[PDB]
Amino acid sequence: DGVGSSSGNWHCDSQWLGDRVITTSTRTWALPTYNNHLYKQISNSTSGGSSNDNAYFGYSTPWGYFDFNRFHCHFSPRDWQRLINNNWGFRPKRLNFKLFNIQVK
Amino acid sequence: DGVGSSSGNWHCDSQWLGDRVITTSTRTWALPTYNNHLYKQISNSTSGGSSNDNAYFGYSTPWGYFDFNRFHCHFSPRDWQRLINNNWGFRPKRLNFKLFNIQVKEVTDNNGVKTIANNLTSTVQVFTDSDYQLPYVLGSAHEGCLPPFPADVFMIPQYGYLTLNDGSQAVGRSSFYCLEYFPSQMLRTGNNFQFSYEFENVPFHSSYAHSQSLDRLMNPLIDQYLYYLSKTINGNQQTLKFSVAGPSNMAVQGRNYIPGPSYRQQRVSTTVTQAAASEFAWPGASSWALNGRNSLMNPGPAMASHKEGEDRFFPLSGSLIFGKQGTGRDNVDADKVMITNEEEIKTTNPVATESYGQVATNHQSAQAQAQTGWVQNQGILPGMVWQDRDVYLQGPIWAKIPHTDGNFHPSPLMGGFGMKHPPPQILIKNTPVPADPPTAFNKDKLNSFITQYSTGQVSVEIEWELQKENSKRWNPEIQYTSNYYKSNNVEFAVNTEGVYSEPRPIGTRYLTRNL
Amino acid sequence: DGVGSSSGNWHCDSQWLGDRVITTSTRTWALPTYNNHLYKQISNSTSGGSSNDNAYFGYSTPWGYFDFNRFHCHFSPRDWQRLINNNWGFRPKRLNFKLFNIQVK
Amino acid sequence: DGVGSSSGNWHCDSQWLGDRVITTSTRTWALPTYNNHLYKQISNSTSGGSSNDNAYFGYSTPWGYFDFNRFHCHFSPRDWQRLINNNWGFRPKRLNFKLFNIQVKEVTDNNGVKTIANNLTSTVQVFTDSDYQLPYVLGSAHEGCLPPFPADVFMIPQYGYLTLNDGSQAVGRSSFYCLEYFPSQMLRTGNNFQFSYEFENVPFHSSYAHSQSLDRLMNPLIDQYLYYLSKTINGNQQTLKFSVAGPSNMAVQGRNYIPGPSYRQQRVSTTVTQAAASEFAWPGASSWALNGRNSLMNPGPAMASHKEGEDRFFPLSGSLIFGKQGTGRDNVDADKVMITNEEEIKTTNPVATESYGQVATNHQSAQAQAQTGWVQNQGILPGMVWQDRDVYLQGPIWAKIPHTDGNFHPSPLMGGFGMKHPPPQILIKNTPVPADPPTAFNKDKLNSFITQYSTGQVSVEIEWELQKENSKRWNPEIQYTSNYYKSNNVEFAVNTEGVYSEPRPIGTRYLTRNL
Repeated sequence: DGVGSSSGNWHCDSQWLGDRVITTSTRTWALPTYNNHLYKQISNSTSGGSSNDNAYFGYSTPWGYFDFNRFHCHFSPRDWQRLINNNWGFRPKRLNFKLFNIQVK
Repeated sequence: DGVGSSSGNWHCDSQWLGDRVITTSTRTWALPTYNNHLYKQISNSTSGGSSNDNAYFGYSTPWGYFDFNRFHCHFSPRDWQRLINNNWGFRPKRLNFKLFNIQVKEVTDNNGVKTIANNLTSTVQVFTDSDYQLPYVLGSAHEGCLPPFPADVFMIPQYGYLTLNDGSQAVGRSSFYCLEYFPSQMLRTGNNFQFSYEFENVPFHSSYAHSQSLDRLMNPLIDQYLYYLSKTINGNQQTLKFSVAGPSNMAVQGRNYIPGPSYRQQRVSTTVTQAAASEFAWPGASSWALNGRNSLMNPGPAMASHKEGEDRFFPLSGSLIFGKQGTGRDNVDADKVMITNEEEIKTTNPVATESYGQVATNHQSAQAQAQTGWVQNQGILPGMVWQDRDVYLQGPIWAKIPHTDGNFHPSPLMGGFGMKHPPPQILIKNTPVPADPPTAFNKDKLNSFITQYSTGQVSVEIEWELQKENSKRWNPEIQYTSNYYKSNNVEFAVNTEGVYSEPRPIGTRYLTRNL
Repeated sequence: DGVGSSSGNWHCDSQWLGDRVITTSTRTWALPTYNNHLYKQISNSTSGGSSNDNAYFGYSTPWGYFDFNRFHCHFSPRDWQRLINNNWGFRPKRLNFKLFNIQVK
Repeated sequence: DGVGSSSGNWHCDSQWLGDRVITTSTRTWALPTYNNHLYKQISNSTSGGSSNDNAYFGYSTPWGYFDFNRFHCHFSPRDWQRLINNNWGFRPKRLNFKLFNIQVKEVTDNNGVKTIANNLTSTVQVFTDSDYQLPYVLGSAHEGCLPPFPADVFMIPQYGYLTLNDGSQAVGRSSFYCLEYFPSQMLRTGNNFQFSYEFENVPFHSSYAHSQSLDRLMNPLIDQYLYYLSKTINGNQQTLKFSVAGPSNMAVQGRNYIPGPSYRQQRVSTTVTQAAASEFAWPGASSWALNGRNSLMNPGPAMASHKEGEDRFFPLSGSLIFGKQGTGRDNVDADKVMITNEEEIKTTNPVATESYGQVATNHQSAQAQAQTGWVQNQGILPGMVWQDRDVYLQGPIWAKIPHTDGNFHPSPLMGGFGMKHPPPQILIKNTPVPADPPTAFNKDKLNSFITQYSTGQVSVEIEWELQKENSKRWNPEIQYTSNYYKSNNVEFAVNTEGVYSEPRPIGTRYLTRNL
């Protein structure tokens, strides 16, 4: 939209329906410049590794990534307690993801 | 909207309709960063407290909150004078609240010099506790409300709350609340926030003083058809004598209703050149105990401050005490504070510094003389009538009724309107803006942030319902009025240094009506 | 109905809906003859009482009565645990009562 | 209905349609009072158990239950012979169950003599665990099923269950179930009970024996286009030689599929006049451990009982052992039991008393000779094929698949059809009838009851789907047949004392099909 208008609101809550629970979590993030905008070949030689079992070859990218693959990223301790004390099972169904209020310094 | 467009106008006025008055007030606020964006556990150990009665456990939040729970936040002195001189009662009806003209600033310090600049992309978060899921701190007479003078710029108070405590420690039942676990609107400089609230039905506040006393409701010209025991001994043979209760002996007449409850307070005199037996401020105070902790009975049940002609006396903790402009925080003299009094309710309520009455304590006989005992505290009895504590221009407006199984007459003891669902808490916080992070990933939470604060305007509009007076009284009533006599400054105005002051507390009970 | 036909079934279960829980309990009872079909005046004199504070006067009837004024008559321990761990409050709404399979010996 | 009207008829017949056979069986049952109407906590301490491996904790209920989880409860020997000689497979489809002609009796003892009379007003309670909320005990080969002979009257077994145990003690996770906490129908002498059940989709049972072996699926006339290492040394220089795998060397030919898993069992011989090193029944048995308790691997994975011509050998616990009619409970001779064998699956499954194979255990070199090790237990590998354990006329029909996150090929190891939702447990109990209570109220539960038992008829109808054989085999098949040679008694008939006996276990695998 514009410089002076927020592009999203803070949504962080849990909604408990009959057979469904909807968890929403919002966090503030910071993203630096990685590898000074470069791709770099990496290996156990570059990191000083010696053992065969820990040898590797790969690349480090200037990109970051968002990870929310831990349960506490979505469930508060009270919500987790409710889930574990009141249900025989659970599974994820669908996902909604948002990035907003971008600020570059 | 945009950076260069205002998101709201300055609305500050009072509109007087027939049975309604609408008050609108706008103020400029400043919001700093609290606790450096952190939640902190607090207790009497962290503050150095030692006494059991003052022990606590709680949390301090990085959020601020808006408070307008004082009458002078909405009524000018002239509007208050009109309300109290022309109405028998009033009550809030509905609320409109607005936040606009958000301005977020960044502060940079190089060496002993700070530079302030706009941060147009930063946001401020605001939400209302409409479901009352957070501890309610607006029910206490805390500072930080909107200033009575519209030109004053005020600082938003920091939000904190207390939970169950055992000394300086917590228990398993103690609750921790994260305010980021609530949906909140994020506002840049172009955005605004607003919501509407409807007050639940409350009784009209008694802005009148009774023109009759509870013990003088009879016809002063006609005898009763009831008899009272007038004599027991003939001059130790028992000779019962009965007489008609009439105008000559009003004290013994039968009555249908009795004065309200009491909880006696120690009597303190403001007269200079007086001696005291010892330090009795805490030792001589009336108090109630909860889970082994003693809390001062303050202000306690609504009782008459003093008997007729005894204005020099006030209950030790039974009256609201306001501080004059510029008064210090600790150990100020009596002339630096304003002691309110409730003498208007002496017609129905017992005197705070006197016993409720006398009750028989034995069975009289030829061998034992009749004995009576003083009633220092008297609970509710059928047939009791009483008046609640008066409200003041600088006093509180409402309070949240605690969510309990039972309560009786939940009018706030400090004065005002008790509501199960009062105006919701409005919480505001500056969104943290991290400084430059390291170029290598670190899993720890960021602790380096850009120094920021925010400012803007806040508007609150409240519609009040009025109860007009229909008195048939012939002689003129008592009215609140300014004194014409010359003075260096105008009351309820600014000084030569621009300091606004409220020289006296103003009640609401000047008009009269029958009992 | 008849001698050889049951007049009711054994219903004992708890049904948990969203905002409501329905408890059903069935018990087997035995009813003897009380006071040999007579009404009898009773008092602390008949029972040998002496203290003023415990003096009384009344009547004993040949009738029995059904009482289910205790929570465990309707809630199993597990149902009680669910109720107390998952709800801020509860109250009774309506009642259904049945007597059946009468057998006189 | 009424006292003098039957609530059902005797239905016992088998109907053979084209692809379906419907079996109906009716039996007369007797139900006593169990535990004197009480629930009782039971454990190895109450029964005097000492070993850790046999420790348990559970409850015994006053309820009985109906069990028809054996094939002879539905199939007569002639019907079983038809099924096994004319079909390549079968599976249950749907179920019909009926209880009728309820008769409740009261027993009174005066002095050494008991009198039995009808109690027309008493009730019997029946319900089905359709939601599978109770522990499932029908998945174990327990006694108490409907008798194979329709004329036999049987006693309803008492229902009991086990929960988590630590020695003879329970833990917090242990569960206690009250069967009166379930809705149940109450039946007088005029009432009847019935319900229908649909079997979930299950694979057809393999009622055939393979006419080919897994290692002999190639063309015996044509060479493969693949080579194998035929020689390593030239007569210690390494000289690799390769040869075509053909009919002359079938053992080294490449194959696409391999025999199924194995869990080796100790080999025991039934031949008389044999010596044993020591008592190896428990010490030499294969077993699996769970939470520190050792349980016998019985019958374990489906494996061939013995190699060709070695019928005298049987796995220590890898085969179902049935008892002959009149056989005792403890320490009976071999001639008093019937040892089943699974020789038909030797074409795809490994021998129970032999290693699965040999695997290399080192790297051969000029200094180290190639080494191999025996594989006593082999898990599932890709390309494996196997046959499940055969079912028998007197063997179990189905079992409940345990409610777990994962399972592999949940065919019951004792034979039959594995189902997540098997036929529900049918529980029955006599309603307690209190004796004369005291004329003065006593709050204790009544412990004096009229001695009662109940009897009636039970009918179960099961529809079975058939898989017909479409073989092109020219020579006649092997068929189950009775022996014409004269004998004192007819097999599968009654003796001179009216005792019905099953002289041998009957499998299902007589017809053949290619692999």
